[PDB]
Amino acid sequence: PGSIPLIGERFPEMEVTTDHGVIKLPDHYVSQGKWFVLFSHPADFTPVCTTEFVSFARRYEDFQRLGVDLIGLSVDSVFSHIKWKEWIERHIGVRIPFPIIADPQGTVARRLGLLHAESATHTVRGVFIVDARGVIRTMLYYPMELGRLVDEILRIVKALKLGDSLKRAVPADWPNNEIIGEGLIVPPPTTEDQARARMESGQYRCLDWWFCWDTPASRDDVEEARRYLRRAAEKPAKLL
Amino acid sequence: PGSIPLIGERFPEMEVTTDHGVIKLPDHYVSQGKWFVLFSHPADFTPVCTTEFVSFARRYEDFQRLGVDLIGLSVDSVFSHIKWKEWIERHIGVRIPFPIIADPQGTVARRLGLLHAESATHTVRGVFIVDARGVIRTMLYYPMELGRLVDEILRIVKALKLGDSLKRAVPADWPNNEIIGEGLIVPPPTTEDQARARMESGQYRCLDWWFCWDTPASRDDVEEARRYLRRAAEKPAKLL
Amino acid sequence: PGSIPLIGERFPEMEVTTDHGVIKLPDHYVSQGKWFVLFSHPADFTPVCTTEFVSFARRYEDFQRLGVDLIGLSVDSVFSHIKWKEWIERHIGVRIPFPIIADPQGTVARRLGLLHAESATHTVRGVFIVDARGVIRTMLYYPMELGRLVDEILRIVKALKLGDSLKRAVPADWPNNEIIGEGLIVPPPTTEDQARARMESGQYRCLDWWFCWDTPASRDDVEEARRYLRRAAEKPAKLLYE
Amino acid sequence: PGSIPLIGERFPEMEVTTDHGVIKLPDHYVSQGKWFVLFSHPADFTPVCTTEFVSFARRYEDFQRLGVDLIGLSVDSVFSHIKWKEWIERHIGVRIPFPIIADPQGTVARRLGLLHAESATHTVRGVFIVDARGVIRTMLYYPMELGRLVDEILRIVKALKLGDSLKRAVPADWPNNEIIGEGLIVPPPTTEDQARARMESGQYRCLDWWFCWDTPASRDDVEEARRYLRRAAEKPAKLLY
Amino acid sequence: PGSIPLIGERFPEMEVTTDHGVIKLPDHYVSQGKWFVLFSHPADFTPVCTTEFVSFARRYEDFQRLGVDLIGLSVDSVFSHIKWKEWIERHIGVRIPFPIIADPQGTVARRLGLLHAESATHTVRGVFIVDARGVIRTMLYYPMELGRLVDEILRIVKALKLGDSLKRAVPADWPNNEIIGEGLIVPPPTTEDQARARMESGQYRCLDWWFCWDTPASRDDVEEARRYLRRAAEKPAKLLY
Amino acid sequence: PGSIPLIGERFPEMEVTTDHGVIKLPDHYVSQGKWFVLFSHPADFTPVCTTEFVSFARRYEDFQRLGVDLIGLSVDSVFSHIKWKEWIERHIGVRIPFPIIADPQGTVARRLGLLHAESATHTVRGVFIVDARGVIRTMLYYPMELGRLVDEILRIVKALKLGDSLKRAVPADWPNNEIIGEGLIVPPPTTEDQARARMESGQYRCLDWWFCWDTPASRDDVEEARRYLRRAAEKPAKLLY
Amino acid sequence: PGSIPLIGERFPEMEVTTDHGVIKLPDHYVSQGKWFVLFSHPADFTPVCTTEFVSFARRYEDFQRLGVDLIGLSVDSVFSHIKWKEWIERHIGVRIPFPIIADPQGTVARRLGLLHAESATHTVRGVFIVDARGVIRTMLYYPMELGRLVDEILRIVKALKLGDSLKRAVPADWPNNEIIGEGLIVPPPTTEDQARARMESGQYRCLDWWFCWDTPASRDDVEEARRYLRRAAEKPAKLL
Amino acid sequence: PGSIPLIGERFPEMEVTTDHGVIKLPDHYVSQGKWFVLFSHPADFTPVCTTEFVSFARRYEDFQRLGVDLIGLSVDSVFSHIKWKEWIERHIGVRIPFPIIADPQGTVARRLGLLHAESATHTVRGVFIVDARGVIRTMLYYPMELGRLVDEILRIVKALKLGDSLKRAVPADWPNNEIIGEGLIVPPPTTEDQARARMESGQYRCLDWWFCWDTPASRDDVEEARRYLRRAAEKPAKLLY
Repeated sequence: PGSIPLIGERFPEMEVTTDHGVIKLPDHYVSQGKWFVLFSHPADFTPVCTTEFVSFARRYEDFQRLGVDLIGLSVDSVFSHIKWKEWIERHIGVRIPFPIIADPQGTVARRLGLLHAESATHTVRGVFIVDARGVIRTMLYYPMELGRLVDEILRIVKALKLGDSLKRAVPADWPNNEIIGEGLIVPPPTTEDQARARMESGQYRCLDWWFCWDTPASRDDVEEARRYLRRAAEKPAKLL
Repeated sequence: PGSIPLIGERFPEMEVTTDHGVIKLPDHYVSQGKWFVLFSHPADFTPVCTTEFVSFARRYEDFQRLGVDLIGLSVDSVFSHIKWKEWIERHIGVRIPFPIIADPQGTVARRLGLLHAESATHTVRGVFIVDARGVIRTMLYYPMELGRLVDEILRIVKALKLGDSLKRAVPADWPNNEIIGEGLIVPPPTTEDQARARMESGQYRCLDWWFCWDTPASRDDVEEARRYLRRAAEKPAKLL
Repeated sequence: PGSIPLIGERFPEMEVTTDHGVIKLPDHYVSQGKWFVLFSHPADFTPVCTTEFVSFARRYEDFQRLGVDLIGLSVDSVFSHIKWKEWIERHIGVRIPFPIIADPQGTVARRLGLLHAESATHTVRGVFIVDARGVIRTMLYYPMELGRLVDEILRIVKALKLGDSLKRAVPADWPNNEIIGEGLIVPPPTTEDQARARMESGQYRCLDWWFCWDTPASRDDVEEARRYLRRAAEKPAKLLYE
Repeated sequence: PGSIPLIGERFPEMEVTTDHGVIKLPDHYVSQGKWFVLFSHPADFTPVCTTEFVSFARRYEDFQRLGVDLIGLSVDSVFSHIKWKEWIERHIGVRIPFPIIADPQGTVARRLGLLHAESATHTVRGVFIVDARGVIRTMLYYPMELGRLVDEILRIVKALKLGDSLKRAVPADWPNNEIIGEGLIVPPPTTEDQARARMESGQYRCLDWWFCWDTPASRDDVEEARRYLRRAAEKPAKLLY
Repeated sequence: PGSIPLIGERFPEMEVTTDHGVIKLPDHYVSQGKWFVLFSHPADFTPVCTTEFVSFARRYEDFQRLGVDLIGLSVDSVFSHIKWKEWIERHIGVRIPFPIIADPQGTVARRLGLLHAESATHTVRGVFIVDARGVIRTMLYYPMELGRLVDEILRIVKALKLGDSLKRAVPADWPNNEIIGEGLIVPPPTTEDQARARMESGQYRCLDWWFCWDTPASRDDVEEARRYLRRAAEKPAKLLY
Repeated sequence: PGSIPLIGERFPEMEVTTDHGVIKLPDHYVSQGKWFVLFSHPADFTPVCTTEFVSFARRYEDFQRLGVDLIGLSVDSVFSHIKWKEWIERHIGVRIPFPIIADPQGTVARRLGLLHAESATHTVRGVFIVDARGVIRTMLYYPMELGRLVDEILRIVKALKLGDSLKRAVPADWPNNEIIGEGLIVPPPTTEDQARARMESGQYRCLDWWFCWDTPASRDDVEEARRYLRRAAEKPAKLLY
Repeated sequence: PGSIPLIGERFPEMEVTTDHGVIKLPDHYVSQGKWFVLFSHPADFTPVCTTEFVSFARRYEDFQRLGVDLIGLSVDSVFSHIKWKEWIERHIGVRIPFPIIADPQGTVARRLGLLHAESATHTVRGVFIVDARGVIRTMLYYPMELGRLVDEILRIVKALKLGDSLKRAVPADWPNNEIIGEGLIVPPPTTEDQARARMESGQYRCLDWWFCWDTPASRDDVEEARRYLRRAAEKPAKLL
Repeated sequence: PGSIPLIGERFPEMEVTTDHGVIKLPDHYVSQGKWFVLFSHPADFTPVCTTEFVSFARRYEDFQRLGVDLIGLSVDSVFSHIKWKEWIERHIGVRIPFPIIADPQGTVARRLGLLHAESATHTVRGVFIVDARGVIRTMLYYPMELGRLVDEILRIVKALKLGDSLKRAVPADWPNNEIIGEGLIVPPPTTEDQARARMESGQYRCLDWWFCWDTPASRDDVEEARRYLRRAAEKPAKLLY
């Protein structure tokens, strides 16, 4: 077992050294009103971590359009980072645009409880999705040998933002839920009176007083969430 | 901050009370040479949680074909679980086949660190993926208002099994990685001599001595992984 | 092996989430000049716990006649509480009018020492009777498999209120004590002088200087109390399953 | 606030001094297959406590019939206990048949957590109902100024022994529950499978898969419980004063 | 072993409940400029203890004469105390005029180190003689089976007040010492010069510079002292049985 | 607040140095089947303490007759002890026959809690009465300025031995108790049955079931005890000054 | 081993009971500008300690002339001290003029660490030479069975005072040192420059730059120191 | 303040590095049945410390005559020890024949509590006299600025070996004591009986039972001891400067 930050907490305040200079987290993104996805990797010059980085760079604009910034993390030095980044640019022809935290002593890794049992000395495959108030909203821990599905991270941020602004909860598999489709859920009543008030008016499709929904998302928001999924599902028609 | 089991650790030994009776974890599944996906949810009779159980139920066969069992967990009592399962069968027309742990006191949730700060009481949307050896291979922590993408849980298990059998690492977005498509990665040389022996021959497509791959996964394995994604991406044509 | 509030202590200050919203205890009732009876139960959708609720509900008027409120407590979520109350209303025809604290973790149960060894998980069947100044006057611990006698809880509050207002102690089985029937007890003298003085003036019936009584309770008080007992002893003439 | 034994736990092992002699609890009763009701009272030669002792004594045969022994507990000495009992016999004409633990130092009282905050010194007015295997099945804490209802204690032991031998749970206000009357409840299914297997049946009325009951108690047992309750409700036609 | 107040120390401040009411010690006696003798007893309705109370009661005037009050202590309640006193007054024909501390939980007993190992529960036979400034001047601990010699307690109080007023030390067995009889001792010199200056003139007889005495007590002090002893030595000419 | 050995406890094991040699306590006396009375003093060459030593010496025969040995204790050295004893023998004409413990650092005094607050240094005036099995039966703590009544110590030892052998409790002021005179008390009954069984027979007068006595002490024993008291009561006819 | 005051430290502040009355140390002596020699003894009425008291008594005038006071300490009471002094005066014909501290509990003894491992009871034969500013200058610990050489204590104090006033160190066996006789030593240079600046005369006979001395003591001081020694050496022509 | 070994305790066991090689204390001298005097000094190449070494060296035959070895101790290295020794042999004409402990880190110094508060660093002028059993018999702590009187150290060892063999105590200023001259004291009696048996007949001059003495030393013993003091008193007739 190990110590870790928790969903709902503010990302710990910390200064970090990155590819692009020293930054303070979560301050640096918060103050620009931006969310940030922080993903860690066990080491530079490793194949899975390279495919993940390429996948993220290709999804950079999509993240940016959602108000989201990307920042990576590795136990390696900034010098390795830049060399690794340089290799990716040269051999894959893609420039990684986001910064990468250099954590030579798991100081940061440890502070975030990213040092699991799958291997002493090489950071787990952690993902923190932090919002504009510096709050941890989701954490993903994939294994060292299994690459992330970056399109899901986008779906998550997309649905979360829609949730936050439309004051709704998001069904399983949104926007293709089997029961309500792209519908969004109204938060359940937490008092008898609220349950009665809801059960009667006809405010919105309900299966029961604790299960009501409507379709408030715009056709463009749904369509965007939907293309992420279509992209994850399509066979690539190119390669390298 | 809070204590969690770690990836690579053996799932904590414990006897739990479920919908189907007492079970010892992970023994019960390990003894059958079965992997199990344990997911938790804040509370019975809540809409998102309900959409997820229906999603899991619909994909039960897919898990069974991979030799994967499902087990839920919640802070509610077994009497609520059953009344809840009964309501779902009666109103949605689908019976939930797997058990649900009843953890009225947080004993199980505290033990697994599933009690975050998104809300005292009521568990986080945790997901542990455990292999037939009783080893935790992946942990996902979605937020209370965001339903999981169940098809990604299938991909994870599918690709992991493939990686274990074929002794390969899996690229991001597999099986539709932009760089190598459905190919699987050969674990990187960790010594100079191994690196030389590798950049040295007609073995396997390589971008560098640390980035080599082949396509050892069968057509059916790949297609299976690909239909989960197509499912996730397809707009439902019925709506229960 | 346990630890819990004590009689005479003030009910621990706390904010609880219920069926009806968040509530501060004991403030919510003290501020209204009301006593309250808090009772816990291991779980929603259980037989015995359902019969107790219906019983308390049938007796609701009797408690509010006494200026007493009712509040339940279970380890379940407010969502279960609500479906369970909906199931009772719908299949038994009685609406539970009082709030039920949802204690999903055991925070409230643990804080009240309501977590016994009859079962890890699930609160024991605890009952706390609390007066209008927020002081615990009586606590009852019935077992998981044995429903409570709601009429006795009414007799206790009624008798405690009488004892308080008339400054008297209440004999066993009142108002049908075998020695003094409905008589109420004068607090025993605590000094020799007081004892000498009490005897000396047939002011009121005495068996000895430490045992004196009179009958200051109104006929209404007395028989309202005998009525709770009458009701408990009566075989029902209807039966709701029916 | 304080530490106390809990329902479900075995009664603390201990040797106590009573006005009948030294007794080991819960052993002395366990070994006879007897349940025991231990009740504490703050002090000898006090009004309320005397009316309770007389009430228990008059009902002594009813407890004995159920195989339940009685044992009191007070902070006073055995000498006081004996003089007190002597007074009760002489002035009220009733002999207290059960022993009384003498606890000059709330050792026992503290051990049972019976030292509340209603008063430093002078034990709480607590009652523990322990079964024949030495397990605490019920605990009642009545205030110092309020005598207990001994017939409710009889009801508890009767219903509990019934629930035990018939493997049933007892409804509120049994045997006069408003919903199922003298009916006893079948313990709810704890697995999806038991719930489904639970259908109407003959004898086994059900309001739901978790609410099933039958009427297995003999007419004598129902009558016996019912009379404790009638007795508690009836005004005595003869006051011992 | 156990902790106890010490000779020379102020009697522990504390509020106690007695069968005459709540009292603060030693304040309640200090503020009256009265000495008090506090004696403890293991239990009410015990024989040795009853003979001591009567002996103390019969000698009450002698204590008043000295400006000394009496106060007993027992683990029992105020109710048992009053009943016990009633029994003594009714069966022995003597009323106990002084209060008795009721210490249901050895709260008081423990605070005074009165809980020895002669028996868990039931306080030891301790006696505290306390002067009008609240200072512990003497402590006595008799066994549970041995009645005190109340006349020696009177002798101690008398001699102590005498020693105090006259600035003198009291010889063994005073006022019947075999060396100097009713003589009272002059505190010995603590320095060489005081010792050299000390010479037996006029009123001082000296066996050495450290052993000097005179006879400053009044004949009334000496005879009252002697009377307590005569009384103790005299075989009663009646017997209250 | 200080730390004492308690009545009922075995006298602490310890090796001490006395002016007769090194001795182990209580072993030395217990091994001879003897009782001992250990009395402490604040210092050699002090008046009160000298009168006490002389009083004890004159009563040495009486202690021996009871199978009791004496042992004193002071904070001074063996050299002072011996010089002091020599001074007593030469100036008063009496040789002190019992040993005195030399406790130059208070080691023994602290071990026995004899270091009170009546003065740092210089031991209190304590007395321990220990029986032949090494158990402390009585403890007396007299002030620096008040000499003890040695005859009362003899009375306590006599009475206790009678009590032990005849299995009886001793009344206040025995053998001149005002209620039963030289009678010895039968230990009270501790159970109801035992109390009913009690009987006022011919050799067991009773005032109540808890208060019975008889007169099993031989005339000699009673006589021996009455003369300790008479001796304390009598004005010496020849003062040693 | 044991706690203990140390040379150079201030004599511990404390009030003591003596057979002349209560005294505060070192204050009582410091305030009169006097030095004091405090000697402890194991017991009153012991032969060796008595020969010592007589010895000190005879040399009382000598200590007075040096501005030094004497004070004894023993574990016994003031009453023993006085009987003991009375016995010496009467049997030996000499009155002990100084006070003796009465230490019934080893309060003082323990405080001065005078309770060695030769008799847990009864104080060691300790001597503290204290100067006028309350500072311990010497500590002698003789055995229980060996009487002290009181003239040596006179030498030490005489030497020490000379050394203080003339700012010099005292050679072994002064004033009869075999190398420099009555010469007193000039404090050694502690730096290279001081050592050079120090030469031949330029102020004082030298055997090396770290060993220089002169003869600054008057003939009376030297003769006084030497008479202490002759007295120590002569066989008494009387015997008391 | 600080911790030191104490008279009567065994000299701490320890291996030390010296001028002459590694040696274990006190075994190295004990195993030869030799006593040893260990003196420490703050620093090599210092004036006072040099006059002392020379003085010890000059008296070396006198120490050997008595079976006593010498060993020094300083904070400096063995290299400085030998260089210093070499300088003394070359400039003063005298070779130091005994070893010197080299204690570069106050290890030995701290172990012997020789690290006093006149100077952090640089050990005090301490002297330990140890008998052939490795027991500490005397400790002397002279100030940094004052050299020792080596002849007094010889007197101590002479007198101490004398006392030990003849079982006598040595009076002040022996062998020139003002009261008994060269007489040696008989250890005082520690019990009344030994004291009574002690008497001054023929040999035994006694001033009291606690002060007896004889003259058991040989004329040689007495005169050698007197010689040490005589040398200390004689103005040298040569001076090595």
